[PDB]
Amino acid sequence: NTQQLSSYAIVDYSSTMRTLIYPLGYYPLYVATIANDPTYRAGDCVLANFTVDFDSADNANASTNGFYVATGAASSPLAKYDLSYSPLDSMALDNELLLSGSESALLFSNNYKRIVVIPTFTSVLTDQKNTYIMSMDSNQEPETVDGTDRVYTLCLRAQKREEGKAPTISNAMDPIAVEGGTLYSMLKGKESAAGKKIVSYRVKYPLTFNADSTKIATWGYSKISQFSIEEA
Ligand SMILES: [Cl-]
Repeated sequence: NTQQLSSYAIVDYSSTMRTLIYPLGYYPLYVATIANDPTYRAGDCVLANFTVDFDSADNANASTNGFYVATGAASSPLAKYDLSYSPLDSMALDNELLLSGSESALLFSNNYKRIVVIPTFTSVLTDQKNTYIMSMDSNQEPETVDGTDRVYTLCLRAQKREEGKAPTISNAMDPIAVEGGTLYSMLKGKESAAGKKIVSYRVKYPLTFNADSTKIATWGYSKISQFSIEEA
Protein backbone atom coordinates (compact mmCIF):
# COMPACT_ATOMS: atom_id res chain seq x y z
CA ASN A 1 0.00 0.00 0.00
CA THR A 2 2.49 2.70 1.22
CA GLN A 3 5.95 3.16 -0.41
CA GLN A 4 9.02 4.85 1.05
CA LEU A 5 11.26 7.30 -0.84
CA SER A 6 14.61 8.79 -0.06
CA SER A 7 15.33 12.23 -1.42
CA TYR A 8 17.48 15.21 -0.65
CA ALA A 9 15.42 18.06 0.78
CA ILE A 10 15.55 21.56 2.16
CA VAL A 11 14.08 22.28 5.64
CA ASP A 12 12.16 25.59 5.54
CA TYR A 13 9.19 27.59 6.74
CA SER A 14 6.01 27.81 4.70
CA SER A 15 4.28 31.23 4.30
CA THR A 16 2.38 30.52 7.57
CA MET A 17 5.53 29.45 9.48
CA ARG A 18 4.97 25.71 9.50
CA THR A 19 8.27 23.83 9.19
CA LEU A 20 8.19 21.70 6.03
CA ILE A 21 10.67 19.69 4.03
CA TYR A 22 10.98 20.40 0.30
CA PRO A 23 12.31 17.23 -1.37
CA LEU A 24 13.84 17.21 -4.83
CA GLY A 25 11.21 15.77 -7.23
CA TYR A 26 8.41 15.64 -4.63
CA TYR A 27 5.75 17.80 -3.03
CA PRO A 28 6.34 19.75 0.21
CA LEU A 29 5.91 17.62 3.33
CA TYR A 30 5.02 18.19 6.94
CA VAL A 31 7.02 15.78 9.12
CA ALA A 32 6.13 16.59 12.79
CA THR A 33 9.23 14.85 14.21
CA ILE A 34 11.56 16.96 11.97
CA ALA A 35 9.62 20.18 12.74
CA ASN A 36 10.31 19.66 16.47
CA ASP A 37 13.95 18.49 16.20
CA PRO A 38 16.59 21.04 17.32
CA THR A 39 19.16 19.38 15.00
CA TYR A 40 17.60 21.36 12.11
CA ARG A 41 17.08 24.91 11.05
CA ALA A 42 15.47 26.54 8.03
CA GLY A 43 17.84 26.46 5.05
CA ASP A 44 19.44 23.14 5.98
CA CYS A 45 19.71 20.35 3.43
CA VAL A 46 19.17 16.75 4.46
CA LEU A 47 18.73 13.30 2.99
CA ALA A 48 15.19 12.43 4.02
CA ASN A 49 13.39 9.11 4.01
CA PHE A 50 9.63 9.42 4.06
CA THR A 51 6.24 7.86 3.41
CA VAL A 52 2.89 9.54 2.65
CA ASP A 53 -0.46 7.91 3.56
CA PHE A 54 -2.67 9.38 0.82
CA ASP A 55 -5.81 7.94 2.50
CA SER A 56 -5.32 9.53 5.99
CA ALA A 57 -7.69 12.12 7.56
CA ASP A 58 -4.62 14.46 7.86
CA ASN A 59 -4.16 14.30 4.04
CA ALA A 60 -7.90 14.65 3.13
CA ASN A 61 -7.32 18.43 2.56
CA ALA A 62 -3.70 18.25 1.25
CA SER A 63 -4.60 20.36 -1.84
CA THR A 64 -5.73 23.30 0.36
CA ASN A 65 -3.02 22.69 3.04
CA GLY A 66 -0.20 22.95 0.44
CA PHE A 67 1.70 19.90 1.77
CA TYR A 68 1.32 16.22 2.51
CA VAL A 69 1.66 15.00 6.10
CA ALA A 70 4.41 12.36 6.05
CA THR A 71 6.32 10.19 8.45
CA GLY A 72 10.00 9.64 8.26
CA ALA A 73 13.39 10.84 9.34
CA ALA A 74 16.35 12.66 7.97
CA SER A 75 20.13 12.66 8.07
CA SER A 76 22.20 15.27 9.89
CA PRO A 77 22.30 18.55 7.87
CA LEU A 78 24.77 18.62 5.02
CA ALA A 79 27.87 20.75 5.35
CA LYS A 80 27.22 24.22 3.80
CA TYR A 81 29.44 26.11 1.37
CA ASP A 82 29.24 29.38 -0.49
CA LEU A 83 29.37 29.53 -4.26
CA SER A 84 32.56 31.47 -5.00
CA TYR A 85 32.85 33.75 -8.05
CA SER A 86 36.68 33.80 -7.87
CA PRO A 87 37.93 31.27 -10.47
CA LEU A 88 41.07 29.26 -9.63
CA ASP A 89 43.94 28.19 -11.88
CA SER A 90 45.45 24.66 -12.34
CA MET A 91 47.82 25.01 -9.35
CA ALA A 92 47.03 22.36 -6.71
CA LEU A 93 45.62 23.66 -3.42
CA ASP A 94 47.29 22.68 -0.16
CA ASN A 95 46.11 19.12 0.77
CA GLU A 96 44.05 18.96 -2.45
CA LEU A 97 42.19 15.72 -3.24
CA LEU A 98 41.31 14.19 -6.59
CA LEU A 99 37.64 13.40 -7.18
CA SER A 100 35.91 10.65 -9.19
CA GLY A 101 32.42 12.21 -9.60
CA SER A 102 30.41 15.35 -8.78
CA GLU A 103 26.72 14.94 -9.70
CA SER A 104 24.47 17.81 -8.57
CA ALA A 105 21.08 19.42 -8.70
CA LEU A 106 19.54 22.74 -7.75
CA LEU A 107 16.90 22.39 -5.03
CA PHE A 108 14.17 24.96 -4.34
CA SER A 109 12.16 25.74 -1.21
CA ASN A 110 9.88 28.56 -0.19
CA ASN A 111 12.78 30.84 0.87
CA TYR A 112 16.01 29.16 -0.26
CA LYS A 113 17.89 27.62 -3.16
CA ARG A 114 20.74 25.13 -2.69
CA ILE A 115 22.85 23.09 -5.02
CA VAL A 116 23.24 19.61 -3.56
CA VAL A 117 26.45 18.13 -4.93
CA ILE A 118 27.82 14.65 -4.36
CA PRO A 119 31.65 14.64 -4.64
CA THR A 120 32.87 11.05 -4.98
CA PHE A 121 36.33 9.67 -4.17
CA THR A 122 38.26 6.62 -5.38
CA SER A 123 39.23 6.09 -1.72
CA VAL A 124 38.97 7.78 1.65
CA LEU A 125 39.83 6.74 5.17
CA THR A 126 37.21 6.14 7.87
CA ASP A 127 36.44 9.50 9.64
CA GLN A 128 38.34 11.48 6.95
CA LYS A 129 36.99 15.03 6.74
CA ASN A 130 37.17 17.31 3.72
CA THR A 131 36.29 20.91 2.96
CA TYR A 132 35.32 22.22 -0.43
CA ILE A 133 35.36 25.13 -2.77
CA MET A 134 32.69 25.53 -5.46
CA SER A 135 33.65 28.27 -7.85
CA MET A 136 32.95 29.64 -11.26
CA ASP A 137 33.87 32.35 -13.69
CA SER A 138 30.89 34.80 -13.84
CA ASN A 139 32.36 36.23 -17.14
CA GLN A 140 32.23 32.79 -18.89
CA GLU A 141 30.19 32.31 -22.00
CA PRO A 142 28.20 29.03 -21.88
CA GLU A 143 29.04 26.43 -24.54
CA THR A 144 27.58 23.43 -26.37
CA VAL A 145 28.24 20.14 -24.46
CA ASP A 146 27.18 16.72 -25.91
CA GLY A 147 24.38 18.23 -28.05
CA THR A 148 23.04 20.52 -25.27
CA ASP A 149 23.44 24.21 -25.96
CA ARG A 150 24.47 26.99 -23.51
CA VAL A 151 25.92 24.82 -20.72
CA TYR A 152 27.68 26.67 -17.85
CA THR A 153 30.54 25.06 -15.99
CA LEU A 154 31.04 25.21 -12.21
CA CYS A 155 34.14 23.81 -10.54
CA LEU A 156 34.32 21.67 -7.38
CA ARG A 157 37.61 21.19 -5.55
CA ALA A 158 38.37 19.54 -2.21
CA GLN A 159 40.98 19.80 0.54
CA LYS A 160 41.63 17.15 3.19
CA ARG A 161 41.07 18.65 6.68
CA GLU A 162 41.28 15.47 8.89
CA GLU A 163 43.27 12.34 7.93
CA GLY A 164 40.97 9.70 9.39
CA LYS A 165 41.96 6.05 10.02
CA ALA A 166 41.73 2.45 8.71
CA PRO A 167 39.77 0.86 7.02
CA THR A 168 39.76 2.42 3.54
CA ILE A 169 36.36 3.14 1.93
CA SER A 170 36.13 2.86 -1.88
CA ASN A 171 33.91 5.08 -4.10
CA ALA A 172 32.99 7.17 -1.07
CA MET A 173 30.40 9.89 -1.39
CA ASP A 174 30.24 13.15 0.57
CA PRO A 175 27.00 15.05 -0.16
CA ILE A 176 27.28 18.81 0.51
CA ALA A 177 25.06 21.88 0.09
CA VAL A 178 26.17 24.99 -1.81
CA GLU A 179 24.36 28.34 -1.75
CA GLY A 180 22.26 28.59 -4.95
CA GLY A 181 20.39 31.90 -4.61
CA THR A 182 22.80 34.30 -6.31
CA LEU A 183 23.71 31.72 -8.98
CA TYR A 184 20.04 31.33 -9.83
CA SER A 185 19.43 35.10 -10.06
CA MET A 186 22.53 35.62 -12.21
CA LEU A 187 21.92 32.74 -14.65
CA LYS A 188 18.17 33.52 -14.83
CA GLY A 189 19.07 37.07 -15.90
CA LYS A 190 21.57 35.88 -18.57
CA GLU A 191 19.45 33.01 -19.94
CA SER A 192 16.08 34.88 -19.98
CA ALA A 193 17.86 37.68 -21.97
CA ALA A 194 19.04 34.91 -24.42
CA GLY A 195 15.34 33.87 -24.82
CA LYS A 196 15.67 30.65 -22.78
CA LYS A 197 13.34 29.06 -20.19
CA ILE A 198 15.95 26.84 -18.50
CA VAL A 199 19.55 26.86 -17.28
CA SER A 200 21.97 24.01 -18.04
CA TYR A 201 25.16 23.50 -16.08
CA ARG A 202 27.77 20.92 -15.20
CA VAL A 203 30.42 20.56 -12.49
CA LYS A 204 34.08 19.99 -13.34
CA TYR A 205 36.48 18.44 -10.84
CA PRO A 206 40.16 17.35 -10.71
CA LEU A 207 40.67 13.83 -12.10
CA THR A 208 44.49 13.54 -12.14
CA PHE A 209 47.51 15.48 -10.91
CA ASN A 210 50.73 16.14 -12.82
CA ALA A 211 53.81 13.95 -11.89
CA ASP A 212 54.70 15.82 -8.64
CA SER A 213 51.10 16.71 -7.60
CA THR A 214 51.71 20.51 -7.93
CA LYS A 215 49.03 21.01 -10.65
CA ILE A 216 45.79 19.49 -11.88
CA ALA A 217 46.57 17.61 -15.12
CA THR A 218 43.09 16.43 -16.20
CA TRP A 219 39.48 17.19 -15.24
CA GLY A 220 36.30 15.18 -15.02
CA TYR A 221 32.79 16.53 -15.63
CA SER A 222 29.42 15.68 -14.18
CA LYS A 223 26.39 15.01 -16.31
CA ILE A 224 24.44 18.11 -17.31
CA SER A 225 21.96 19.35 -14.68
CA GLN A 226 19.07 21.66 -15.52
CA PHE A 227 16.58 23.88 -13.79
CA SER A 228 13.66 26.01 -14.87
CA ILE A 229 13.86 29.83 -14.68
CA GLU A 230 10.09 30.29 -15.32
CA GLU A 231 8.11 31.56 -12.33
CA ALA A 232 4.34 31.93 -11.57
CL1 LIG B 1 23.42 11.57 9.28
